[PDB]
Amino acid sequence: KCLPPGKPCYGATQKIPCCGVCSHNKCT
Repeated sequence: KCLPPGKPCYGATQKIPCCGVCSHNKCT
């Protein structure tokens, strides 16, 4: 499923779509 809110994304190097966007190393 999509990543939950608060997940630290690593820039754009990952095949996992975040529910929101990358905010200060996070995912909304």
